[PDB]
Amino acid sequence: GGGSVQIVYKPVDLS
Amino acid sequence: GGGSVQIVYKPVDLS
Amino acid sequence: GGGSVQIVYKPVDLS
Amino acid sequence: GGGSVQIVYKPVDLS
Amino acid sequence: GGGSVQIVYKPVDLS
Amino acid sequence: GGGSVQIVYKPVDLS
Amino acid sequence: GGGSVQIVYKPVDLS
Amino acid sequence: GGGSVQIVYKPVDLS
Amino acid sequence: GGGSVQIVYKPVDLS
Amino acid sequence: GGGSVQIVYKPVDLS
Amino acid sequence: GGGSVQIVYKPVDLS
Amino acid sequence: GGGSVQIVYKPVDLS
Amino acid sequence: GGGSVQIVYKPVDLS
Amino acid sequence: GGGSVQIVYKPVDLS
Amino acid sequence: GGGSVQIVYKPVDLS
Amino acid sequence: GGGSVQIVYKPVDLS
Repeated sequence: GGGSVQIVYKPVDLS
Repeated sequence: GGGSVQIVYKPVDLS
Repeated sequence: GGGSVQIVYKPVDLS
Repeated sequence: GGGSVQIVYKPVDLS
Repeated sequence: GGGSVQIVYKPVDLS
Repeated sequence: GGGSVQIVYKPVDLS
Repeated sequence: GGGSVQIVYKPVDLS
Repeated sequence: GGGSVQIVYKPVDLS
Repeated sequence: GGGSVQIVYKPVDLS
Repeated sequence: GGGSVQIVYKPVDLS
Repeated sequence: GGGSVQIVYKPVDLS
Repeated sequence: GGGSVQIVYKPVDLS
Repeated sequence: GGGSVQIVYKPVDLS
Repeated sequence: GGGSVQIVYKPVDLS
Repeated sequence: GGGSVQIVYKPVDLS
Repeated sequence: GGGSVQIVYKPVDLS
């Protein structure tokens, strides 16, 4: 098994 | 198995 | 097997 | 097992 | 603008 | 604008 | 098990 | 601009 | 178990 | 501008 | 068990 | 500009 | 400029 | 236990 | 410029 | 200039 990449991406735009 | 990429992408737009 | 890409994409638009 | 990369990315834009 | 995800995925099988 | 996902996917099979 | 990299990344832009 | 994720993913399977 | 790298990265931009 | 994440991921599987 | 590296990185830009 | 994260990830599996 | 994080991650699994 | 490294890094840039 | 973090992480697993 | 942090991390697991 060649490993793992996990990404949680949650940009928030205000005003 | 050549590895793995997982992405959770949840942009939120407010006002 | 050449690995894997998994994406969950859930944009939310508010007000 | 080829290790693991985990990223939480939450940019915030204000005013 | 809720950001961007860009992915280049080029699996190679040899021999 | 709910962001953007862009993927370039080019698997190669040799020999 | 080849270890682990964990990143929490939260840039803040104000005014 | 809500930031950016860029990924280059090039798994190689040999012999 | 090949150890562990943990990073908290929170850059802040003012004025 | 909410920063940037760049990843180069190149697992190699041998014998 | 190969230990641990923990980093808290919080650069501040003013004026 | 909210900084930058760069990762080079190259797991190797042998025998 | 909000600084920089650079990581080179190369786990090696043998025998 | 292979020990521990902990780093708190907070550069502040003024004028 | 808010400084810099550079990490070279190379865990090795034997026998 | 906000300085620099450089880390070389090479844990070795045997028997």
